[PDB]
Amino acid sequence: QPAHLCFRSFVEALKVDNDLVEINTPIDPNLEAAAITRRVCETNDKAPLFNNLIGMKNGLFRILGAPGSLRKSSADRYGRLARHLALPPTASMREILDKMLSASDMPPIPPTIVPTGPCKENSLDDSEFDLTELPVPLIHKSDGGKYIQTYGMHIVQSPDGTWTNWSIARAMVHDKNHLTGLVIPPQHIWQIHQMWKKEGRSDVPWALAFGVPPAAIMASSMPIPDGVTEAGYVGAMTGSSLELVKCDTNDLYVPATSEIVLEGTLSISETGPEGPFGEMHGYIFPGDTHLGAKYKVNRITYRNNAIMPMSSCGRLTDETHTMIGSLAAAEIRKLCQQNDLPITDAFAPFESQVTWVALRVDTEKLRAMKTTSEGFRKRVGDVVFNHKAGYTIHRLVLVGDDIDVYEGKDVLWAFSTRCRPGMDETLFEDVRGFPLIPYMGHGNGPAHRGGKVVSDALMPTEYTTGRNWEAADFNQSYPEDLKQKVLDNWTKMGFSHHHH
Amino acid sequence: QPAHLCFRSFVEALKVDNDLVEINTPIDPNLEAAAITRRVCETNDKAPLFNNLIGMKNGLFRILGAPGSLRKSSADRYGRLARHLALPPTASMREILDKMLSASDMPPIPPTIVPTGPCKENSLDDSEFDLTELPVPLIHKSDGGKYIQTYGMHIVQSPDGTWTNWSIARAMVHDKNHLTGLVIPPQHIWQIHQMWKKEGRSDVPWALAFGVPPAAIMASSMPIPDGVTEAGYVGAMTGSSLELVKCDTNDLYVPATSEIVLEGTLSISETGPEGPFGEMHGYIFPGDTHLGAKYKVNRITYRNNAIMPMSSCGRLTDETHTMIGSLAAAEIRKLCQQNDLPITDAFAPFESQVTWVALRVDTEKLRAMKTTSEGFRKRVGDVVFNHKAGYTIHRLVLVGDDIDVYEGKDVLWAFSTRCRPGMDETLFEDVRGFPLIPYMGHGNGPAHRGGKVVSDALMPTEYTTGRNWEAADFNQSYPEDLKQKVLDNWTKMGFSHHHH
Ligand SMILES: Cc1cc2c3c(c1C)C(C)(C)C[C@H]1C(C(=O)O)=C(c4ccccc4)[C@]4(C(=O)NC(=O)N=C4N2C[C@H](O)[C@H](O)[C@H](O)COP(=O)(O)O)N31
Ligand SMILES: Cc1cc2c3c(c1C)C(C)(C)C[C@H]1C(C(=O)O)=C(c4ccccc4)[C@]4(C(=O)NC(=O)N=C4N2C[C@H](O)[C@H](O)[C@H](O)COP(=O)(O)O)N31
Ligand SMILES: [K+]
Ligand SMILES: [K+]
Ligand SMILES: [K+]
Ligand SMILES: [K+]
Ligand SMILES: [Mn+2]
Ligand SMILES: [Mn+2]
Repeated sequence: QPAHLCFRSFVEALKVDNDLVEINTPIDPNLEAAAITRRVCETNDKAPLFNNLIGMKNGLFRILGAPGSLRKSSADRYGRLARHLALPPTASMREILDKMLSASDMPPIPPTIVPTGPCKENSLDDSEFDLTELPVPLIHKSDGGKYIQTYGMHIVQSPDGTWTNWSIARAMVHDKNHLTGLVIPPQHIWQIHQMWKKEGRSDVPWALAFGVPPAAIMASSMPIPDGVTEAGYVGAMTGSSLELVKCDTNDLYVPATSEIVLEGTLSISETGPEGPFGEMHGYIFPGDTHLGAKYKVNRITYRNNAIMPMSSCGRLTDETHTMIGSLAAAEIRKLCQQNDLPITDAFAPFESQVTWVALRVDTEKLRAMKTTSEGFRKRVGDVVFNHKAGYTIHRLVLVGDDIDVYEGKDVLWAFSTRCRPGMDETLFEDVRGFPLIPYMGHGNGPAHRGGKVVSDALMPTEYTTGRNWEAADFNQSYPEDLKQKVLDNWTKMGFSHHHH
Repeated sequence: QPAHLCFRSFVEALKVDNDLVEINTPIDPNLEAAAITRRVCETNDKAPLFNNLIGMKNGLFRILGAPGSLRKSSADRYGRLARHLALPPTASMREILDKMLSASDMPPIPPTIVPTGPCKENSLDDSEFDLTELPVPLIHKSDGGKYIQTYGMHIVQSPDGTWTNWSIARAMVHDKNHLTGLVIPPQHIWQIHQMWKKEGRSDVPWALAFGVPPAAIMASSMPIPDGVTEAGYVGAMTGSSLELVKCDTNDLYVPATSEIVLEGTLSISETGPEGPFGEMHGYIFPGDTHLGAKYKVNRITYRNNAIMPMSSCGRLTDETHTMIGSLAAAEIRKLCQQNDLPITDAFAPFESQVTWVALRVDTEKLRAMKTTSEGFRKRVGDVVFNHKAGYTIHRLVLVGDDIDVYEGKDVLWAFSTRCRPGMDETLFEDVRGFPLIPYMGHGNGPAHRGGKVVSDALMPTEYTTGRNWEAADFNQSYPEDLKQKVLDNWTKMGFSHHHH
């Protein structure tokens, strides 16, 4: 089965790419697995596969860390993400995001139901498993639980059956047969939960599938629109209908090749302690436990020699940066274009801890609008900050066509030199805020509201007559023939490979 | 003569350090020299010495580019600056800035007058030189003149004789015997010029010395206090009285080993076209000529085989970042401490195009102050933004003791995650602004006023009870014994030198 359609095949792909380290000696899921994975993420090393995990019993489970993190080389930096999508390993960020957006004006390709698959190779009923007896990792030393769920996909369906959502949201073990997790507005798992709560009749039928098709976990991490079933979006993107099998104990459908499947319910009434957790912005606040959603597990099914993917998240660079930031930026780019705003590209700079998005403006089109900074900032921020795609993003930086938004150094340069603090910015206090950012939920103001800004790093003449500067750099401040002579004589003179 | 006390010896030091490329084939001062130097600066290569400069006649002149720019290796990144100061080449930024501040509570060591020196080996009177006939560089293709002066020191004295200032300010050739240059408030060359203008009797006696003692060019680039003669500050810092010789045509005194000396006057009445220039923030605005100060040259003296230092400034990283930013930050650190503010360290991040300064706070001392963010932001910004040391800096970022301000990645992390836009910031519109930043002089508001901000990236409990988080990083989210085990087994498991 293709790497993008089967997690087991994805793992082989990373091996083939010389992008895997298999660790066959015993590794402790109590911090050691996640510490190794953390180090990998902070140094862009090869992904670790822990084949001998202390506590693994009857096939549950191995761990793969850092599934969507960065490679060291510039040429295949985003190769792990490309392997989620059938793209060449040298694919650019632009090409990855364009692939993730491609299904947005295609007909869905609904999934195909098949009678069985590898995820049914083993099963444990409610008398045979105990989640406290599995080798669930402690990922950070101050975490408030063992986070089984950092890279699986929650599956919930609207009461009326018309929308089945796939998404990543964290969850930790509560007891032998329950998890607790984050279920917060405006996320789709929350939106659907609300529907069931209003109906008031039953808990939400639920499944959590780990080690799903890589193209599916990518969509699970992207804010595609309300009401859109991720399975059909992934089908359209990949050009193939995804093969799903029915759960044993409910009527939801899971990828046939899922490594591990939990079946059960998400309560409409119960809560339990959740967190704290070492989160995407690089912090944990020890002891900050709050009540979270409570999930009951009724059944586990799993592949022979099951592998659990794990994100050891926190400071740069991991899945919470490469996927959350980048996929939100992609959706924001489309959202802006659909609102008739002249945006060509968007990216969440890693330097900003993916709290900013830089928006590249087609300034020819801007000039024809005959507008001003105040007006344009206001229009852009209203579109983005009033939409779910803008939830995680607290600063938008508008830049002209000379800036490559996928290059943080160039975004930082433009922001620092072209946006006058205060005057060239518009603050938004009456929009939903992202509480996980420390300055929100642990800050001086309302955890859930405001703290957003549009920072205009377009220069004045970009709105009127055109760019009126040249950079003081090698590229722009010397003629072509001179630059080429310098390059051609560089090593000859005594000064100092793409792939590496 | 020691490298820090003699430019010629500094050049030998760079050779010895394997940090020089000598180019003995003909190089054009029309863009080629500066393009090579630009490339060096953008790639942290070895400094170029152009020994065969097309147009050099009767000893005037060779060029050294990139004298204060960065080396490629992390271990001796700031080695060129260390060589300005007699420090080991592995000196940290903290050690360099501490050396530059050390003279601030020492008695000056006045200079020693000597009867002659290498700068008197050759001379040209007013009938023998023509500045348009020297190999003065065109540094950027759209510059409004040939910038002879990018790394020499202007020497002017107060009318009453009590203060002799040494500083770097750009100047370009106007005609056979004049320069034009930037002389702007609140700079000391401007302050002294004003004194002479008010007196109204004569033009300002002036000298411009190129290839001065490296310790002297460092102080020339630092905003040491009003009224303080740089020569005596450098004397105290180095522990040695600088040897100076009298000019031939005026009573000013120049370093004995100066490579090239211009003697003449800075007019109190005349101006001429100056600029545009490819400036520190990385831009040129072609055609933006304005009137600048006008200097008359009466005499040139110079060393045999004179070397002119040159800064090919613009985008990262050159002298305008490593020296302007860092030395301003040093002075701001002291200024804050002298105003009883609990600041331990300051640096201007290169990522900010040296328009920000990050201020590391001793949060134990902050807590004892029993204050709040609003109040503290206001106090810090009033101290810094009302002082000349804060002129070039438009954003101050307050960070707690866990942040290494000399590490831009960590400053960016703290700023992005700990400072809520708007609420955690105070804007300053009634302070002097830095017009060279594009968003000031080519922006939407007053070129000379406002556009400054204090951004508080201290978390709330840093003011009260103490830091209440741990980072989600390898360092902080795993116990010591586990971290060391991971490190010790890293290569054994299959994962991947200080000097490199
Ligand atoms: C990749 C990823 C992702 C994620 C995550 C992760 C990962 C790895 C972890 C590791 C697990 C971490 C965690 C966190 C932390 O950091 O902790 C987080 C946060 C983040 C943001 C926000 C809020 C939260 C999560 C949770 O928990 N919750 C939620 O909610 N979400 C989320 N995410 C996101 C998501 O996925 C999107 O958003 C879509 O989009 C969904 O879908 P829809 O359908 O709804 O649209 N998570
Ligand atoms: C290192 C260096 C330095 C500098 C410079 C340079 C260099 C290399 C060049 C290349 C030549 C460039 C240029 C510019 C541009 O960018 O163009 C500039 C600007 C900058 C800022 C500001 C304003 C301007 C200069 C001019 O021009 N002017 C002035 O004014 N200044 C200046 N600087 C600074 C200085 O030096 C300080 O500030 C002290 O401090 C002084 O002293 P006192 O005594 O007064 O204190 N410059
Ligand atoms: K999703
Ligand atoms: K602007
Ligand atoms: K100075
Ligand atoms: K703050
Ligand atoms: Mn969804
Ligand atoms: Mn001075």
